[PDB]
Amino acid sequence: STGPDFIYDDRPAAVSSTFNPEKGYMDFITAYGKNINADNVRIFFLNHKKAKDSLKGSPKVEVDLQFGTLRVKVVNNHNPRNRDNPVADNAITLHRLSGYLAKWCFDEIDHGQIEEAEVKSKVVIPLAEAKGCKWGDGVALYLAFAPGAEMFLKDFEFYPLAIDIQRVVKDGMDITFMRKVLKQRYGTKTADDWMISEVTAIQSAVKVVAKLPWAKAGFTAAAKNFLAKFNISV
Amino acid sequence: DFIYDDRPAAVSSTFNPEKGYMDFITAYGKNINADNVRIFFLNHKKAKDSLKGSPKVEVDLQFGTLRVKVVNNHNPRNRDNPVADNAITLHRLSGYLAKWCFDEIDHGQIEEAEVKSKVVIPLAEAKGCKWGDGVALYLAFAPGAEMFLKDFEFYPLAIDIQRVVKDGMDITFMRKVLKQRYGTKTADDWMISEVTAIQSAVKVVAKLPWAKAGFTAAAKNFLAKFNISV
Amino acid sequence: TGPDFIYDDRPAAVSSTFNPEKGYMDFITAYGKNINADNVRIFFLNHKKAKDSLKGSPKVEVDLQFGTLRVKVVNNHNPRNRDNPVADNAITLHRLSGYLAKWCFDEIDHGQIEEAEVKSKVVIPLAEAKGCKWGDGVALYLAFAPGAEMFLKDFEFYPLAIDIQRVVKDGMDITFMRKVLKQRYGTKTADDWMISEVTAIQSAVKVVAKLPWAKAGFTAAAKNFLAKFNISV
Amino acid sequence: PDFIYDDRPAAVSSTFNPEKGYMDFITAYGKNINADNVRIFFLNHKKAKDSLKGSPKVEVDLQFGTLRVKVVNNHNPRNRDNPVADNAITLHRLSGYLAKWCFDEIDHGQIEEAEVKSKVVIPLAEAKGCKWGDGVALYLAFAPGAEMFLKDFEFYPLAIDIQRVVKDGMDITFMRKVLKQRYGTKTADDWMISEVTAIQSAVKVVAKLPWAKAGFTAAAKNFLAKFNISV
DNA sequence: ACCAAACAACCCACCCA
DNA sequence: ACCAAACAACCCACCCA
Repeated sequence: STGPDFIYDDRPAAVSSTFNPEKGYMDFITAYGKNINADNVRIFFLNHKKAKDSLKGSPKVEVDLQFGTLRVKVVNNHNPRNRDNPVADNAITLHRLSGYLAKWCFDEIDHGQIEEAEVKSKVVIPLAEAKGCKWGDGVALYLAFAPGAEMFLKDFEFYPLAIDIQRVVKDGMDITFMRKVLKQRYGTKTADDWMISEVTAIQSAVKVVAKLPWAKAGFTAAAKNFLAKFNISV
Repeated sequence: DFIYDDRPAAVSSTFNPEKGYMDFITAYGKNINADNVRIFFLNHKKAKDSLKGSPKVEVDLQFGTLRVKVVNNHNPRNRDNPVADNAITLHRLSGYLAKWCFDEIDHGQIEEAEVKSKVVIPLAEAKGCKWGDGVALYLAFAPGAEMFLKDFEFYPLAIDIQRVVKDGMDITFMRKVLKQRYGTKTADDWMISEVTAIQSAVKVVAKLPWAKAGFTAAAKNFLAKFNISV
Repeated sequence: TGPDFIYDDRPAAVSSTFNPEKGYMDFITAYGKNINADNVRIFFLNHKKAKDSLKGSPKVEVDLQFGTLRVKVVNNHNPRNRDNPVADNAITLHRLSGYLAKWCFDEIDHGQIEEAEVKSKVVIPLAEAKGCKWGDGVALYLAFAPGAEMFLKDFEFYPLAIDIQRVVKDGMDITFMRKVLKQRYGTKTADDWMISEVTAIQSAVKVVAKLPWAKAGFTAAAKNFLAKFNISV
Repeated sequence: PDFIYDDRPAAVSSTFNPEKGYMDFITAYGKNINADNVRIFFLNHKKAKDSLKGSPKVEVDLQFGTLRVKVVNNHNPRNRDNPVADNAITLHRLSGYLAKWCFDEIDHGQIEEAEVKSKVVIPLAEAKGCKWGDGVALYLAFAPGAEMFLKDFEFYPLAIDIQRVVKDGMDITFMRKVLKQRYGTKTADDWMISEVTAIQSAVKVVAKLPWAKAGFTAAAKNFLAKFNISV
């Protein structure tokens, strides 16, 4: 009795956003590196969306998820109530984990020929394949399609940014989705630095991404000529 | 503990719509009639939404007196399930029933009359197609009809093309029909060898009212008289 | 066994041959004792609300009350249940609205006092939203009522001209005109009056065109001020 | 009868005075108004609104932070027309009153201004890239209900509406409410004639805003411009 | 083939912030 | 900060008067 019909609470986040992707990655590797392998990573990239919806459904504050043998304690920010709690710089989210695992594939491939073969034969990024990108297209480019990859703009050669740009231009993506990539750093350069100083490299990347099949994959060449014969720009 | 996530795999498709149809007819044909089929086509979207709503993997649906167990691949929880070649989806059930109407009409005069008088396909009438326009063309509007490009004379293909040209449908939706076979010919074959028939289909579909549907020529002339196209 | 979902629509085997004049006569005969300017006012003020409420109901036939007017209405508003066969003797919200528009139309003709009563109590929001008032005329003002298209002749082609004006000016979708383009005009069919009655129709269109429309709800001063900032009301 | 409907009398033009309503509101709830509760309110306006369109109750008790306020619900299509007394509070009025509260609190001094500016966020303002540094009257003008205080907010709510019609093609009818509001003691027919200059000043001010869905930095818009992207 | 638009009163959506 | 987008395989929209 004497009880409010509705009741409301604050969402103070975030004060400073002092989050550093390189640090987050290094810490993450120190904490989970023993159980990270190509199998577990393949599983993650294949089950990201599902894990995401599972999180939007769940009420817990910290959820312990398992991919293969990879067990990770991750902060839930998908349902409205939980995310009201702001997310610390040492906390791991699905987005951050996706980025970290993308970078993991990137370094592991550099470890050598056998690791390269394993990662390339097992790791699949659906968002990359949907535009007809393969590993053969290049490591940085293929890995840039992974969510969170924008956290490592330099390693991926501006590719996440170029991809976002192309999704806006071609696929009519909402501009808001680019905001994440637009405060990110490029090596030591700040956004205000590389937005002015690196436009050339970014445009090169854009050209590279433009060479991709994109919407035109997968339609066989025969399919594309056929569609052309009926006045359809594929 | 506490949530688990795993590898699927990567397999190739052996599914044959003719075999699937023959099997389906063997399993459920006794309760397939024009009445139940009418009910199906008028309640497809509804059944679809309920499937998107349901958590179940295999659902028992009843249209009229026709009871069919159908695999649900409309729910995101359930969109990761594999579909056996003997499995029935809403899309497959729709295709099978379209072909069923096609053969039933061929059985004789009374069957033809019953099918044409009872079965209505909303996607066709929304574009002003009627049975009189043709059996193959009218049935081509049914979802799943692309599984039988030959019986329907490439009409489903032409219809998708026209949805692109006129209604600006995104080209991605055309992938299914562009991988379909024509009898036994693969797409890479009939894309070259059957261009004439395809063009015929396209012209026929082009003759449809389309966006002009629901208005007579008299109505359109009248509206034109008041600066309204169409 | 049992089935999770179960279906039989089944809607129309074949066509509807509904006659608005007979429907009107039957409706007036059945409910006329409680039809007055007050209840009609209440109806026209609660039409949209009644509709959403209908979208909320599971019942096939819903009993609505406007003031003292108690009416059984076929619910055809749920995406579930939109079977629907609407009997020709059945009353829907749209038909009820048309019937009450015509009722006002005849009641006003009953005499000076009745005219004063109707004009003093009944308000149609769709008409006032385009700045139409009773002074603009009984047929025109009443034509804005939904269902008024059922009585094209009494309302002098106004519902038609209004629909046309909604398409041209306010970009209403042309499909909403399908209904008005099938109605009769007295004994004339649509195919007849589309050719034979263009004079009356054009007159109606001109009349409707003279209305304020989107400029309604703003004072002249407001319109001046707004004009000063490159915004044409 | 399943549903039943009633007369909806006519009903007479507003005698509502926001200065008076505000004074009543501060007298009744002012002990429980602080920057925290106001922040929470502005962050939960839309949600409280939705909850209200969902609730059937006539009088709803809402709680934002420690601020518990009894609010008239005029949000359900069934009751959107229930009586609203001039001393009654709706969500819109509450938002306006709290914007005004922020304005006066900021005027109290250096520290209060810092507290308010550090805690209070108006989402509609940030959606057009306005920050507190842009100006107090301007930033607060984005608050719903701010049109109730045109003088305090320097015709900023009006200019914002104008910029929304001109740039974002807002429907012009939504401007009818602000066009009845007063300016100090001036009536609309008066200030629409006597105050057009200040209004243009305000309009130019609002026009200089990024308005990009931002925050995107001028450098950001320049960068994106190089890649054929408008805002 | 029955539903978008909605008097007077102020209200009805934009809302990552 | 996030609700959009997701290999291979398969239905994801449009929807009678």
